Amino acid sequence: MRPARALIDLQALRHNYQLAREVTGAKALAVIKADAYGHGAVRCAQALEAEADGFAVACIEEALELRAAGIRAPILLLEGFFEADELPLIVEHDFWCVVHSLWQLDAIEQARLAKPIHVWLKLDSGMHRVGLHPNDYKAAYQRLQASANVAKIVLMSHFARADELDCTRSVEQVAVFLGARADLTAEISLRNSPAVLGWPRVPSDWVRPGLMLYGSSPFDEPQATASRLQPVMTLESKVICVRELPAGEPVGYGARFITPKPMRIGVVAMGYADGYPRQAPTGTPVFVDGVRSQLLGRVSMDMLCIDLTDVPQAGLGSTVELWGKNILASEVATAADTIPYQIFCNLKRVPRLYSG
Amino acid sequence: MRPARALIDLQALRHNYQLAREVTGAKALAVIKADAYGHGAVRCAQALEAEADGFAVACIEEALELRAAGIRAPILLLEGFFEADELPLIVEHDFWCVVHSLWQLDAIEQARLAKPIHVWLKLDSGMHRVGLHPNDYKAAYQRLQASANVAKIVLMSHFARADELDCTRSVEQVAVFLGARADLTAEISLRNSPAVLGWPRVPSDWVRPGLMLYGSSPFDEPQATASRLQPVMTLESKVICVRELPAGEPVGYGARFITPKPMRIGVVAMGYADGYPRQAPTGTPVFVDGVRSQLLGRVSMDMLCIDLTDVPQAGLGSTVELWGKNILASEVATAADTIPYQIFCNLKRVPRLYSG
Repeated sequence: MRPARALIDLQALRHNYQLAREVTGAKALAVIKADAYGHGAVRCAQALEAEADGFAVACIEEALELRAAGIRAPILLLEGFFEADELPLIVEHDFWCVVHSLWQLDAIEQARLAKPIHVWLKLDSGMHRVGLHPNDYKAAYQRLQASANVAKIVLMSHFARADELDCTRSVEQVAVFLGARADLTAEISLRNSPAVLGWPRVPSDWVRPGLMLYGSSPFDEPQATASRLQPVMTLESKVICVRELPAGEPVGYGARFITPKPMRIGVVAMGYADGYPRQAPTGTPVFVDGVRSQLLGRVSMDMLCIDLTDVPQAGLGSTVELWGKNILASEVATAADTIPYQIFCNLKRVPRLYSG
Repeated sequence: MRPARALIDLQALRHNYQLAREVTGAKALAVIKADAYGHGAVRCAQALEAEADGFAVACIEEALELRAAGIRAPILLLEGFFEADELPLIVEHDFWCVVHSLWQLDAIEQARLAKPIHVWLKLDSGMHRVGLHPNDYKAAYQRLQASANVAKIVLMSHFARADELDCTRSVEQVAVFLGARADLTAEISLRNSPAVLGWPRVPSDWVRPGLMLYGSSPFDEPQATASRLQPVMTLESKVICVRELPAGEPVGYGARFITPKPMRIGVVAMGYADGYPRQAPTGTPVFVDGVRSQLLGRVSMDMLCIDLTDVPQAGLGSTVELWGKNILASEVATAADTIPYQIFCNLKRVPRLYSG
């Protein structure tokens, strides 16, 4: 079979979740939207359910997938319902719902539900993605409170620049949130991965760590707390072809890499269709047989090319790590001029193996 | 439900494949590796099988998927077998197998097969990915010919820079291939999408179109033959949130976009996890309600942001095309500094609706 495989360390996943609770002292919703950032929502949720406060996903179809797999922990719909006739399913399956716009408020206020539902009322505090205007926040709360279709209200917002520790925008957003909510008595939720790890003074009854759980740091700089994270995914494959080339030879599509010296070349069973970034330039690090090497030339759809010149006893059948505990995903992401979030989600075709 | 959907035009797929034969006058293997470039390997193959010469995939598992669905047209394993014990499966399901290295030749020569198999002997003619050295080509052919495990031999190779019409590398590769094969009597295969559309005097008994079938052009420049292509995939969603903002307001993560004037902002249910490139900068075109607009700020995992300032009667529930017949995938790919190949493959989560 194709040697390409993604290894998922579930024990590390459990360790990173506990870290979020330990450092913050609050309840934590494990954010597992987009198939748990390509790690597998179903298997990840089963691993955490026994000791987790709940989960958070992007849409109802992701949440339904968890119920069908026997997950009965609380699940939050981070974007809420997209269509009004999703509500009966929300009640049936007891999903926690986010309200980020006044039109969503109108739909709940007008419909007649069999049982009351939890509403996580989202404020736009400076990011300008989804969320209400501060001026409407109090009025929207009082409408939900006097609805009889809502059982509990949680106040939430999201940070635009929490990964930038020098930036004071996070403090500005907190001031906006506190000012907009002050007077109202309810639980609050503000913190994501960066805010959990590096913003200890930010209040949160509920924290929402995503990237954290998967063992990747959201900062450009080193962070004491983020250094304790354990990488979950190990993407690996094997060398299927070895070639010796003289100096001045073009390698791959577009001839974007020409051999500057006589080199030994290896072809790996891994491509951009599997989730490995095509944006990764020549020099991007592997990792083959316990030695750090480099990527060479264009990444093809199913194949990529690495250097084997300085690694004498590596060849056919040698294991190559694309990212994991040895090559951090953040290194590959930063080289391809992107964030680890994306390259995790891009994971495809390869079988996920679970252990720990 | 989440309004995000990918529409697959199977009629256009049939049209694009017929175009490959029509322009080339030869048999065409429909390259449907990577789940048919994200379009769906099974559904595409079914729609083509009746009138297609054969199919090509990256690995045995992609081929086994087709046999399980009932596709019994010829299937070529473009990279051949990765492990020696894949051979009994190859014989059982009658897969055509590529031999790109001598270790694969040793594996077939030593094994005892129930029935003889077709070998597509691949030459490295200058790309330096996978393939034999020109010196070993004639020798490897004779070992396959006198094996009794081999029924038919096709000689193949692949172009590195065929998308560059000004470049003469394709002519050099044909000269190397012809020189290494001359004397030997067998069917040949060389041409991919760019070579089919823009390299008329290149020989091929079998052509291998990939990107072509999905309605996207492999060229930067406009090409007469490539203009006849019909886009297959339409990726679309709806506006879920509408916001009015004054000048000097940051939008999205990292504040990578600040409002230069008072604007009207729209949030679309589509993110980088779905397959949309995060590399797409501010200015990247939609397409909302028949009018061309632009992407604003960073793309989130599940959400992206568009401009609604100049589009007066667009708002909540407005259909947004990310790419398709109105916005070519090449326009988005060239803006995100990549090729249409990658963004097609990145397609995830969204349901694919098959019509035409």
